[PDB]
Order: sequence, then C-alpha cells, then structure tokens
Amino acid sequence: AALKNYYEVHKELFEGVQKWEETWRLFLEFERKASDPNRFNLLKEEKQRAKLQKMLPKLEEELKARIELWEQEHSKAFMVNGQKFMEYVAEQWEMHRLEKERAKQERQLKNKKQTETEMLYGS
Repeated sequence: AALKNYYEVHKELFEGVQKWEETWRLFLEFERKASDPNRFNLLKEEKQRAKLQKMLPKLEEELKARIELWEQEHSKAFMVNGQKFMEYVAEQWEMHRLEKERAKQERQLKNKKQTETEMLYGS
C-alpha cells in the first residue's frame, strides 16, 4: 500500500492547510475582540488569543518543512488555489496588519475631532 500513501502526501499537506485556516480564523476572531472600542471573559479572551498566537508560528514552521520536502521530491511547486501556500500565508498576515492599522487610524481621527467638538460645543 506504500505507493498510494506516497501519492497522498499532497493530501497530508492539505490537512495542515485546513488546520492553519481554522486556527487563523480563530485568531482573527480574538483579535477583533481585543482591538474593538466596546470591549470595555477578559481572561478567557486573552488566554484564548495568546494560545492561538503561540500555535500559529509552530503550525507554520511545520507546514513549510513539509512543503519544501514535498516540492523537492516532486519537482513541483505546492500551489493552493493559484498561489504558493506560504506566500498566501504571508499575505494574510500583511492584510491583517494593514487592516488593524487602518482601523486604529480611523478611530484616532474620530477621537481627535470629537475632543475638538466637545471643547467648542459640549455642555
């Protein structure tokens, strides 16, 4: 049965792909709660977010290891719906960062003007 198991190595990468996607989605969910302005389950949410923070690097290093080996064996790039998986992962991390910054910038701008409005117009 060993030839079949060899051709399913491509499928093994995909279970890790799915687990990365699930864990990343969870991370986002505890990052939204962490950053939003009406957050003020605190220890739960922080503890749960911290666990996800720890796990993502470890999933990612494992997946890169398994992909590089696979690519070397098969002389092919490991592609996920049109993209090399670890590049897609990098891009998710940057989109998130930019989105967190864009959100911090908009709230700061909203804070600034609201202070200005209260100085002039507050009762």
